[PDB]
Amino acid sequence: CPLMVKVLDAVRGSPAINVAVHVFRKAADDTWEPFASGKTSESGELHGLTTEEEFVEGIYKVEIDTKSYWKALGISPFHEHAEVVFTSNDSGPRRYTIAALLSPYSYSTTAVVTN
Amino acid sequence: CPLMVKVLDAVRGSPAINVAVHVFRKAADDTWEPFASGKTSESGELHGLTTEEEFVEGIYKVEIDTKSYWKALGISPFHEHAEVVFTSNRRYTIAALLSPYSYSTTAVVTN
Amino acid sequence: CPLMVKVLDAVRGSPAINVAVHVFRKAADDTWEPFASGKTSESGELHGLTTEEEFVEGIYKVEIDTKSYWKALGISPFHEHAEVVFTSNRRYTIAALLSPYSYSTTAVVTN
Amino acid sequence: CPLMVKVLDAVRGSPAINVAVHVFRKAADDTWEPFASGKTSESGELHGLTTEEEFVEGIYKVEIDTKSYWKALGISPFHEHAEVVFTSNDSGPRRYTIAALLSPYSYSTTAVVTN
Ligand SMILES: O=C(O)c1cc(-c2ccc(F)cc2F)ccc1O
Ligand SMILES: O=C(O)c1cc(-c2ccc(F)cc2F)ccc1O
Ligand SMILES: O=C(O)c1cc(-c2ccc(F)cc2F)ccc1O
Repeated sequence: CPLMVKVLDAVRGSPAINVAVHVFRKAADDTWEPFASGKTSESGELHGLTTEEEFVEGIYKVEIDTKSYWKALGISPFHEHAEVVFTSNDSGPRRYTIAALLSPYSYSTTAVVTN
Repeated sequence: CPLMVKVLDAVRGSPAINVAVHVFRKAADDTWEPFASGKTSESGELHGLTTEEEFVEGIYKVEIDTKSYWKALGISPFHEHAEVVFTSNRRYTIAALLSPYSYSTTAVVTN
Repeated sequence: CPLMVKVLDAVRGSPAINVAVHVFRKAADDTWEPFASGKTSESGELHGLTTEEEFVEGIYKVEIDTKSYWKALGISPFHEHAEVVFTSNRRYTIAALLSPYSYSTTAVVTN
Repeated sequence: CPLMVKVLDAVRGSPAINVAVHVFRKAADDTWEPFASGKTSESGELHGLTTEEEFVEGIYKVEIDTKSYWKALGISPFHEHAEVVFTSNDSGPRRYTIAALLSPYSYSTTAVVTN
């Protein structure tokens, strides 16, 4: 699988468990087409979103539902969600890990792109 | 004004200068309507995006055009942009820290 | 002055207020000699740590007392402090963003 | 092993490979005693630093040699290194992952403490 998503919690120092993640791909008319979704495991990781076959070059949006994560913990968050938007490229390395570190009023996201 | 945007370059340790920023507000038909736009100054700050009268309650999206920033500096980054989405109901400062394959964003909300 | 320290609270989305900061400078016998100290104001800023005359070349350590900050707010954090170590040879702004189990730190260096 | 260290590179979007990591523990006289060391693998991770037997409660410093990492890539860095200082606690969870995301003038560090 060429796309993995991992989410961590900076308040409790733990994986962010059961976080909904929605992936979209930009359609030719510039709207966002649903592409894949899931929820992070107990390790904070979401595997198996897609296959090499279906992960063609294009612009993708990964939406991490941070607001519902914080509310389910009883914590008031700022953002509606975390959005990661990128163009995949076949010339570059094969595997994309999208990682997000969450705080209630802040988040960081990084791409680890490897083979 | 009630909404300010600050952008820093983590590779250079400098303000991110000339960064375009587009603000959208979700419309009654839940599409993104253009709201305001501008670009950061030499301090990395974007002031005067809006007014207290116009910054009404709603769901806002601050799009920071990071890809155009890095490309103007001769670099091919990972992200298309950095999108900060929040509901407003007060001064908001939206801060972002940029690296070619990473960004961090924080909200500082005061009165 | 040539050295300023800014601290933000990522849980609250606010300046980190009353944060103690101790600056050290490596001595000729490579131990850490105390250099200056202070604490952040209501803006989360610490101005006036030193002067251009006293901020000579050297290896500096800015210790931000994050543990005491979180504990004063009733919270048990992970880190003892946040230590920023750098060589100087110009205004340095040392910025830190704090969560109970995480911190980020950036250097903004200008003239 | 109760202590793992992982390092990522935010400029290239990759693991930070071959980064020297030194761990110290505070001695009774308040000096830092060498405790363990290694270099990150090709996955950016450093396993096997210590055992449960030797990782007693105490104050530990993890020093990540970021400056040598950036210089070996030909990139001018700001910090001498990244320091993570914490008190381990036996009552809390069993495993400590110390993770650091590196940029030349910035770094982030987080603790993932699990079982
Ligand atoms: O920007 C981010 O998402 C980020 C991520 C990490 C991180 C990455 C991978 C991992 F297994 C653990 C981490 F803490 C550490 C710091 C950080 O800022
Ligand atoms: O999330 C962010 O936007 C962020 C911002 C800063 C930062 C903000 C303002 C400033 F003058 C200097 C900084 F390093 C530092 C770290 C960081 O993560
Ligand atoms: O590394 C940091 O210290 C850092 C700092 C900021 C930040 C700095 C200054 C400010 F006025 C607001 C901020 F969110 C935002 C993100 C960040 O990582």
